[PDB]
Amino acid sequence: AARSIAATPPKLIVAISVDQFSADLFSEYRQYYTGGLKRLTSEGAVFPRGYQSHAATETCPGHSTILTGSRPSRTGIIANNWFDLDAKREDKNLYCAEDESQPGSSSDKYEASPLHLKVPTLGGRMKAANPATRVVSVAGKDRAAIMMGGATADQVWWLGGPQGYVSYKGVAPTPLVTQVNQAFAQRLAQPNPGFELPAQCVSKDFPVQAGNRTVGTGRFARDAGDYKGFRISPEQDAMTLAFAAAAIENMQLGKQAQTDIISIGLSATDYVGHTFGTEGTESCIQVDRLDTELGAFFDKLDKDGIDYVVVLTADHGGHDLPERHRMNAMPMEQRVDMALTPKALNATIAEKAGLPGKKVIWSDGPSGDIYYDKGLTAAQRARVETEALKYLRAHPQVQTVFTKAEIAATPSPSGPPESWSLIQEARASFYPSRSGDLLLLLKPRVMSIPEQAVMGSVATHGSPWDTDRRVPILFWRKGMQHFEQPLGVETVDILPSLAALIKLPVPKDQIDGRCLDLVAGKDDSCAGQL
Ligand SMILES: [Ca+2]
Ligand SMILES: [Zn+2]
Ligand SMILES: [Zn+2]
Repeated sequence: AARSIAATPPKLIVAISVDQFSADLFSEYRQYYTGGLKRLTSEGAVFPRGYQSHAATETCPGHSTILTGSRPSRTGIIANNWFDLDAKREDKNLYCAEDESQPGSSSDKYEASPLHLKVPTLGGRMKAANPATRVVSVAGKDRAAIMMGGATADQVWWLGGPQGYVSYKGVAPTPLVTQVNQAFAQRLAQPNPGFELPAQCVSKDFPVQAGNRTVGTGRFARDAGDYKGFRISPEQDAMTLAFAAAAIENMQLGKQAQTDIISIGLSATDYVGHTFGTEGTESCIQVDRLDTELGAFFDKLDKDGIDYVVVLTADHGGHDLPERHRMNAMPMEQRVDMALTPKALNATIAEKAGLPGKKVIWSDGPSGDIYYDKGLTAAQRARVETEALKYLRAHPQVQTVFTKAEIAATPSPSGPPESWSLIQEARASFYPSRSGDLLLLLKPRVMSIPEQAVMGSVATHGSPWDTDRRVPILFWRKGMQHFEQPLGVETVDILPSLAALIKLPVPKDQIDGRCLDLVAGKDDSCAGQL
């Protein structure tokens, strides 16, 4: 039966982040969905040009926007890792989702924590308005689960390894979690024969060499006990969705008086895209499995009779590896110069600044935030800035370099995210106590993974360009009226759009997003405070 998505408050909010599910990838395969993604695109409110609008198009900044209504400039989550050169501990690199105050910690051996997140999540705001609210977050990555759930979440679980799903220190598995992990262990202990190709994947079945690796033809065959293989496959998304459905039923989410919320971070698409690039059989199979498993998941919830509303989006977009782009009509695609990577860049800048052999800058990839060493004198700091700017601006693969002061002086951006300037994008993931002294941006179609004889990941996101910012945002509730809205919107718009449905006020001055009307035609779901 036809029924407005705003007719009454939904009893359950289901928020799904598909890691690296770019609008490019989503759109390419849109015509082949038959399951859960067909349900959302054919019946839902469809924003195919959503934006993780900031420059720092990584997993942690992206997840911090989805259920906070807040850009990274406000969440404080400006990268997966940032330096705190004043940190007490020896490792000045901080992980986005750790508590570095813990003794004996490092960015390699950390204690998971939402402490770095400066704002509440939607579940936190629902819980402040009504303590009976349950707030649940499950993902294949701790940072996804943590940043979507927020500090007051009831249950936060993520895939921790071959042991299965785990939570914060001190949190023992419930009977449900042990059952889930027993099921997980049994699946892992069985070989997976892999997947024959869906029709749409047959055309993608050709090998591409990158350094010592060959990609393009994988079908997720894997040995028993091969956890790496399990992690980089549709298998972990199936597990995470099963875990979510069981949690929903076991906790009776959506079946009480108040509205509950569960966030789900489906990580496989990202591992797959990193390891193989995005246009081969591996991503193609993964996206088709995603559609199927989402369909099974929505069918279970429907069978349970739950009145739920869904939002599905991504934490960032993605970009294919250069070697395949060059085969497919993009011959200018290329990998970043090894000279721009951290060790080589620091050695170059230190030398030009008259300080050869010294540590003068800190960085953790060939783009993004660069920090001056705190042990520089003011004069030395000034030479280092001058030489860094001079050298990077003259490099043929560099688009531009912003100083901290230039970004700071930029007003928080407004207006259509699809036509922002680069510095507006930078401003949207600028947070003074955590951001670098310089922000390095590479030219379009330069992949920030240099060519090497021995390589790992062949492709990544993290650039300020459209492939990496643009993501779908899909909303759905049984019986609603579908519409398509192709103009740009931001993932920070998601929180106020859901809050309106449950009549939760959200002070406009505490968030960056705006309410999106999810009611096609005359009536307006946002009518009210938002
Ligand atoms: Ca309307
Ligand atoms: Zn991600
Ligand atoms: Zn990634």
